[PDB]
Amino acid sequence: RPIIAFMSDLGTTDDSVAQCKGLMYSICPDVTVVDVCHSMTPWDVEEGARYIVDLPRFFPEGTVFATTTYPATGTTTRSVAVRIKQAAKGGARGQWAGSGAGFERAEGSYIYIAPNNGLLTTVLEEHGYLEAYEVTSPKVIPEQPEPTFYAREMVAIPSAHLAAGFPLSEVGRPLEDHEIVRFNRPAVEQDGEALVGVVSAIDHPFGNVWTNIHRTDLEKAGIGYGARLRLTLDGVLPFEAPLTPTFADAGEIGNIAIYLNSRGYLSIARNAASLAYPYHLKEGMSARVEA
Amino acid sequence: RPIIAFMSDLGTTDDSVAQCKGLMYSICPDVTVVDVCHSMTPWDVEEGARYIVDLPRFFPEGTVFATTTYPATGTTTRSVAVRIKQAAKGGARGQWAGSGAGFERAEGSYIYIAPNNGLLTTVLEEHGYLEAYEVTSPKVIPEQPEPTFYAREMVAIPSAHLAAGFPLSEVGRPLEDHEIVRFNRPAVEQDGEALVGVVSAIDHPFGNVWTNIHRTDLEKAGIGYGARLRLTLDGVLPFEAPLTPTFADAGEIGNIAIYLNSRGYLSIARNAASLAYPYHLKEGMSARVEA
Amino acid sequence: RPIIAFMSDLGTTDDSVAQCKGLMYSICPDVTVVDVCHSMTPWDVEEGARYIVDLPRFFPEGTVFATTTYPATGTTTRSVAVRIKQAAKGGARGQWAGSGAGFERAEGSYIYIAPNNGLLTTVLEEHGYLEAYEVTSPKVIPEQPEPTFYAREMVAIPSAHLAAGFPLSEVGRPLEDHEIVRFNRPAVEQDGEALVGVVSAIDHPFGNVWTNIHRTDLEKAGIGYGARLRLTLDGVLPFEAPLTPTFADAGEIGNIAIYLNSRGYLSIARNAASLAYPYHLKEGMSARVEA
Amino acid sequence: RPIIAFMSDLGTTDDSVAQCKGLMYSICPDVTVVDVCHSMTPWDVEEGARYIVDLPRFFPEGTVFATTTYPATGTTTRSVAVRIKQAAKGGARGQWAGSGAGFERAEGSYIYIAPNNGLLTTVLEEHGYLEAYEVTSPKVIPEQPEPTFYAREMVAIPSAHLAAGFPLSEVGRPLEDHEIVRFNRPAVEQDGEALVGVVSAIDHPFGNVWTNIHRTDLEKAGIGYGARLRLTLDGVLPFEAPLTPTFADAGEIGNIAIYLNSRGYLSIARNAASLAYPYHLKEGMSARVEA
Amino acid sequence: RPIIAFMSDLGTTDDSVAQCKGLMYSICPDVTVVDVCHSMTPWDVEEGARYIVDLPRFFPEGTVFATTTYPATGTTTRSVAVRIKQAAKGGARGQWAGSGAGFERAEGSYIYIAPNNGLLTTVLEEHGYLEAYEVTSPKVIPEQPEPTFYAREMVAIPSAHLAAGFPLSEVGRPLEDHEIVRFNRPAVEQDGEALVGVVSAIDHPFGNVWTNIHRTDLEKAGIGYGARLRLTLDGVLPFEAPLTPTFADAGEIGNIAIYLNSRGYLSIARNAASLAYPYHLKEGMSARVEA
Amino acid sequence: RPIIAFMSDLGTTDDSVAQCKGLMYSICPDVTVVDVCHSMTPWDVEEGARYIVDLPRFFPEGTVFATTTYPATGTTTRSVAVRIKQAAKGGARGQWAGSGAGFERAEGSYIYIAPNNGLLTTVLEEHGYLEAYEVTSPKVIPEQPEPTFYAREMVAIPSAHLAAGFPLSEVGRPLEDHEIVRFNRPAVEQDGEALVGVVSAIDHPFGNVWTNIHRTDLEKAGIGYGARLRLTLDGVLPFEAPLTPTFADAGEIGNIAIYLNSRGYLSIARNAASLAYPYHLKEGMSARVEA
Ligand SMILES: Nc1ncnc2c1ncn2[C@@H]1O[C@H](CF)[C@@H](O)[C@H]1O
Ligand SMILES: Nc1ncnc2c1ncn2[C@@H]1O[C@H](CF)[C@@H](O)[C@H]1O
Ligand SMILES: Nc1ncnc2c1ncn2[C@@H]1O[C@H](CF)[C@@H](O)[C@H]1O
Ligand SMILES: Nc1ncnc2c1ncn2[C@@H]1O[C@H](CF)[C@@H](O)[C@H]1O
Ligand SMILES: Nc1ncnc2c1ncn2[C@@H]1O[C@H](CF)[C@@H](O)[C@H]1O
Ligand SMILES: Nc1ncnc2c1ncn2[C@@H]1O[C@H](CF)[C@@H](O)[C@H]1O
Ligand code: MET
Ligand code: MET
Ligand code: MET
Ligand code: MET
Ligand code: MET
Ligand code: MET
Repeated sequence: RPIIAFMSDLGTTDDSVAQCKGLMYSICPDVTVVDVCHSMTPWDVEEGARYIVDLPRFFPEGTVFATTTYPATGTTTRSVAVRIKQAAKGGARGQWAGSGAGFERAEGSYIYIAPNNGLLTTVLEEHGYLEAYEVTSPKVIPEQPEPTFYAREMVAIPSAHLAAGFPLSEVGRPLEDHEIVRFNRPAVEQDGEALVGVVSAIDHPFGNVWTNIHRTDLEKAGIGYGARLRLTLDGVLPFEAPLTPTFADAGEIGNIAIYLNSRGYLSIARNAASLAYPYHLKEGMSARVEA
Repeated sequence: RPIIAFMSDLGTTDDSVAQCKGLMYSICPDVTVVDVCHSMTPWDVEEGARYIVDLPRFFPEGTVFATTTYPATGTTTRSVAVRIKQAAKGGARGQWAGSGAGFERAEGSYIYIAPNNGLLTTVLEEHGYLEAYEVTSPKVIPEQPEPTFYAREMVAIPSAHLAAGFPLSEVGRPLEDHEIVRFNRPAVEQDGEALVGVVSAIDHPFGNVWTNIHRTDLEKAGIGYGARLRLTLDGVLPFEAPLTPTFADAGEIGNIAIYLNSRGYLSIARNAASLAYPYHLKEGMSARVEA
Repeated sequence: RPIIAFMSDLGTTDDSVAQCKGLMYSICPDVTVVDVCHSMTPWDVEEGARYIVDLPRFFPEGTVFATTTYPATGTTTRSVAVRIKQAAKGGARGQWAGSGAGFERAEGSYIYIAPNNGLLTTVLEEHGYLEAYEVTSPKVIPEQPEPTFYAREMVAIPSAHLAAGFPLSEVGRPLEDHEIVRFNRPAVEQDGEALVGVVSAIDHPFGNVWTNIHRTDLEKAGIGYGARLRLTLDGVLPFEAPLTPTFADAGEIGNIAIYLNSRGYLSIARNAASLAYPYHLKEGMSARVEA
Repeated sequence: RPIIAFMSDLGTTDDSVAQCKGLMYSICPDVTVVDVCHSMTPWDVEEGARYIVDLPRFFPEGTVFATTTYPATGTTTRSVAVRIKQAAKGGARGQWAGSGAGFERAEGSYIYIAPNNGLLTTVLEEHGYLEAYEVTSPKVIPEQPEPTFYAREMVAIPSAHLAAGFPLSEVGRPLEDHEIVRFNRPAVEQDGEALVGVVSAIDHPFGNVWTNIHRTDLEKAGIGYGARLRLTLDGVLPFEAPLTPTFADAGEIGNIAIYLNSRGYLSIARNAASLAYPYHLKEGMSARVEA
Repeated sequence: RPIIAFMSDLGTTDDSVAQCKGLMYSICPDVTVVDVCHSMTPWDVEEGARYIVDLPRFFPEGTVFATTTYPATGTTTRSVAVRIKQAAKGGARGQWAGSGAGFERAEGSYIYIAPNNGLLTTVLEEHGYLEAYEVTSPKVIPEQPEPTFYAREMVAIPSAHLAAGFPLSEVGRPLEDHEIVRFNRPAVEQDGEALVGVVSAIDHPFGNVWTNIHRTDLEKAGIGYGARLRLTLDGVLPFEAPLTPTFADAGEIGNIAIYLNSRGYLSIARNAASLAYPYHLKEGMSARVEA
Repeated sequence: RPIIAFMSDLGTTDDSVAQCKGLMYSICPDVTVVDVCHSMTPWDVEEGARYIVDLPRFFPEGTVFATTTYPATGTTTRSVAVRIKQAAKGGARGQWAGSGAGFERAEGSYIYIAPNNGLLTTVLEEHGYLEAYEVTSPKVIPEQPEPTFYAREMVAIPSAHLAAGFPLSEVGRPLEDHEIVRFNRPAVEQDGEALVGVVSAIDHPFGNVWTNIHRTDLEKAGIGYGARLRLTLDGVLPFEAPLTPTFADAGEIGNIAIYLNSRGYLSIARNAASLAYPYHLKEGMSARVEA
């Protein structure tokens, strides 16, 4: 029962994703295409990375992640197809996903195929990989790929072959690690006792604010649940609350919750109210937290 | 061929829905996950209710409706899983859905799993239920649920177990009726001969205006198709049109149509033009109807 | 493994599409419903046409395209169901879609079912058709169709019967060609040496500008890749670039690329930057091009 | 104590009006410059006309109205300077302005100087004129006028000479009536008993809606204060109220007032609430009124 | 050399203010009309109050303040004309305005004429009054006032008579104190050691945030310059800065300054950046201060 | 008859300017205060400079320009008061302003008083100065100036003393040239034959685009009226038109006019249509021009 989980910047306002899906069903008749999302900021490889990094543990083993923003479409660039190593635990706590104790996933159980443009940076960081290949075989990509639609040609199409059981090592030549493009992930710096990062994302549609300050950055600073925090956003907007597991811990609706999100990072929200929207808080604003 | 029809407030801009779906396929490999919608106003249980109440008759019997906005995520709250009684006719007329005379649906043929937060108020109102259980079993929910992600932990996960044939009564303790949280559904009042309600929704993306004045409410006044109505929105807009079956009955494009929507409610629109958008009409504005 | 590819104006903000899908799975238990998109401008038949015309070559043979904007919902109008002739090559170059040399699609391999309101004009233009029928049989549509929901009653539902193998010729009487409503496709005019058309679409979410000036119109002017072009939008913006295969050919990020999009049309973008959005360029603006 | 009352489209965001004023004080040291307004929609001669037509009765005799939108600036066009005849009563009732019984103004007591572009159409209609001259004398305009600033050169400057006592007949040659450009003022038509006009203006900053239906159009239709009116706006938005002298007559705050504005025209408003803004009502929308 | 300082809600987008001014010059030929502002929120008497309360010390003795938002226009209501008592010091410090030690203003040296709608509440509070009269005499108001234009009829006109030396006591009957309408000025409450008020205004066009926590309120807590304050806006923004005299005291551009504004009120801003606009801070949001 | 022409960033939404005016009339009873404008972008000294540099030739000799954006308000900074040298011709052509051959202005005839923050940079550049003084004397500024209102304390107030005939040299110590803060005026660069500058301003309310490319820069390139120009905005919009004196020279309404504005600068507009607004063109965008 092959799955392709499909994350793109293609949007859902035209038939672009459907073209890809048509081809996925063409190539892998029995496939299930799962949309991850298609609304990532176009060409923002770091943002795209966020939508795909945590996926493996939730998916059945053998799932192929077709993940693409492809601003280098139509160039001599070729996608990378990698088998990841650890499906990797996640969340505020770091666990296997699912009922009971969760579902453990065997190593080497997921393939990502993406533009070799750094999209997979954090996937590779968090999961490691067992093998990586340049996607060049005309068995898995068009001989004449549409210049402006490498998302389809060099990701959707070959992901469907991979889902169909096309041997990964046959999509093209092995890539050495240095040949896998990566983006530099900005460090959470320590400025005194304070951890200084950025708003990594606004958690739509809630307006929760996610920072790139991980629980590990917090552990590394001696802050666990219950710790009274000052979280300053945008070097202007100050917030103060204990670190709590969840939103309702803030008490009243609208109260500030500082918490660890489901991806494991320091975040801030109002309890059942949007924090980000009324204040127009945005991804990329500084996030400083201090006890 | 089990189906989970999934309605959440999770949006489609990140991988949150995909995480739930990954887990649904993990748990119930042969499941078809049908998106209901994921764009509901977060935490607005009355709005969420509107997207799920009409669903059963459309779906094959045995469908599980995983329906969730979960502001109380991470609290001691637990979801409720209910087997509804009547699949219930619907529409302007009140009929089975489908070709011919429609597909009659057996009773007790659908399960809803939702936060016990009132989301299912109108589902229970319109369909009744045969049994309801608190969702507590570690067989169907994580032993260590992600605090901020009960949509996944307490709805998506257990829904897939239910879709996989996990016995409903084994999800947890039977809930007594009074233990099923309900929201108060504001009544359509009679102010003289006029029926007084609200705009229940703007019917996106058309900008049609839906009221909570149901066909049955109109029948209480003997208002049927052909009746020349004054529909006053926001207190000051005495729209006038006969009640007609459809938009084109208004005649010229842009003409006011007063009609019964597909959910059976008194609605107002322009014929092949947006009524609500140009004039910024909104849910919650008063609506009054009379002949 | 039947597929219904479903393109509507229903949006994805409520359960409307899900109701259609529920019925599609009810009627055709084995079906895979692939969303094309549901965000088309309501009632804009010409725009809806763009999202469906290029679909066939992407999909497995036997796919049914349920394509609908239905402003005449509730009227005596009835859908048209057509078996197209040529799946037809497409793209900047004009080729079969897929890996290798692409997937050749047999003739007569796809059915569209749509309102008979011109939605299928370009489908018919580009693919031809072998047979067209009015969709009237209560075997494939409701006896009492919901007045305001013909998208479901007269498209979704019968599309699922067609997917389920209901004989096309049994949906109703054959339509003669003149009975299939067409919209007039505005011609690309020659104004001297310049080809004059319109911005056909803003390519969301990138803000690329698509014109209705086809590759064929360009190679009729001796315009091929490498030609230095002046492309004037909205009658005042005389962008200049060579015609290149792709965005990155513009060089620096933000530079103007004039290219043939994946649908084969003269288009203009910035390289990995939005062209349309900063300047609020829009569909329907004039588009002039000269070598 | 000479007054120039100055109405332009120059805005108040830069020093444009100040340049004009500087010159007015240069030429007429003892002048008082009164700003009428400078925010009229640029080049909208009909809208500009509204801001100047009612002015004379409020001003001391001898006031010069410098009134300008000048889209033909820098052309061979020359301003017209006219001495009006009747200062003319105004208002909902038609009276002299001021305390007691008002201040009667002698005939021939005001000069307008404006581009000869129709700006003065309604001034001439409502007031008549005694003499009109083309403004060409280098005694009153620059020998080398700034091409893009005829508002200054051909209106502000010569208005200051006129205020200073420069003989009007000496600014240039007499204009025959046909040489005074006029705009066609759209008629309030009778469609049955209903009077059909347009929203002439949104009365900022209140959001009151003014129509071009005059009390005389209403008198001519048998509607005076107390008459129950239906006023339909934009051929969509319907309103109903008696014709009342004022806003507070509507009763509750927010209630619909249909009234005659201070310029004498049928208008509609909410009582101490904005009508136009929440509904995005605009100038140019149809205004149909019926009893 | 009489001055009328004119504050209305009339806006500057049409000729309404000019009509009033024309009449002011008609009645008092030698008057200087000073615009205070005309952009106040219509009908918001508390906001209007803020624009007029601080005016007297700035103006030459004998200045008439014509101050008006007149929602009760056209009713039996009549304006009030008051001679204030103390011109009153002001500012962060509480001082006479002007160079050197400032211009001391005699008592009883200013008249306000306003609707008797509470607009003068804070004027009377902060300045006291010596006499107050209802404005009823046809010597100073129209015998037939334009119903919808009492700003002109009952304020502008009589103000000019007052400016011309019309005896104040002759405008009409003396009003007893209780006959002068007042609005309730919400108190700055003490919630522990914190002072709890509201954002009284956004200081346009800078986006500074003004509170109704006056210097005198801070003095009640012994809060002076240098005190490290927590200023919480909207309930969740614990701004922290010392109370400083000015913006630049915050140091770097964009740093938070907590200060006493020129009206003497606790305020918060960024240094040479907008505080309110980026975060959409608004009048009426809660404000709390403590050391 | 002294004049103070007052340009500030104070806006016109509150009584701030009126307070300044009150004091100006207090200090200089005979003065006429002419508003230049009060809407300049706060703290933008370069933009403020544009509104004041061209003023002198328009005003009667002896005019005082009180020009202020004062982000250093409340600091030890003190205003500069300068007597300029040349009133200087201006416009597209470079001429005295006024009727006939214009009004020649004697040298040393105008005083500017401003924060010493570079606001006067272009004033000094274009007019030169004869004398400059630091404004420190308590005869012309408050002994205890309001910390946050130096616009009033250090500009308005002393400007009125200067208007009143207070000797300029007595306001404080002479400033040496190096003590008068200047901003760096970005140069118009030559990039080949093309002149490269910036959009200096959007000319509101018309949406004309002004560049910092001066007539002098054009006639140094042999560019005069009639020259066919390519003017590229924002690095992507290569508008083409001949250089013409005025907007109407573009022909049809909406056509592109490239012209020299009234300040003498290369500008681009549409003929009686907004260029800047539809395309959201902005100050600071690159502006390139070539013959
Ligand atoms: N203007 C664009 N520049 C660079 N890449 C673009 C642009 N528009 C779309 N794309 C990319 O094309 C990929 C299809 F293969 C899409 O997913 C975009 O990332
Ligand atoms: N800020 C929030 N406050 C309360 N609940 C929230 C917030 N943000 C998201 N949620 C809920 O978390 C659920 C996942 F379990 C989402 O569906 C939200 O309803
Ligand atoms: N206001 C409307 N006028 C005409 N058609 C409409 C309107 N709103 C929705 N529709 C059509 O109803 C169809 C379902 F049958 C939707 O797909 C809309 O096209
Ligand atoms: N783009 C423009 N086209 C035509 N007229 C314009 C344009 N911009 C400004 N103006 C007119 O110039 C007059 C100055 F004399 C202004 O008052 C505008 O009406
Ligand atoms: N819609 C309105 N309701 C009540 N008062 C209003 C309305 N529009 C304007 N006004 C008042 O009329 C006054 C002139 F006398 C204006 O200053 C408004 O306050
Ligand atoms: N937030 C502010 N930072 C620095 N200066 C400011 C701020 N708000 C207002 N100002 C200046 O105060 C001056 C009056 F003296 C105003 O003109 C602003 O320039
Ligand atoms: C915190 S609510 C759960 C969904 C959310 N978008 C997340 O990924 O964590
Ligand atoms: C308005 S046509 C059908 C779709 C609509 N949202 C409905 O539920 O009735
Ligand atoms: C612009 S890159 C590919 C997606 C685009 N919407 C297309 O149809 O070609
Ligand atoms: C109706 S309130 C008075 C001012 C308004 N703008 C008018 O001209 O009538
Ligand atoms: C903010 S600087 C001075 C102007 C301000 N609006 C005030 O009244 O204090
Ligand atoms: C654009 S026409 C005249 C007004 C313009 N703001 C200028 O300074 O030239």
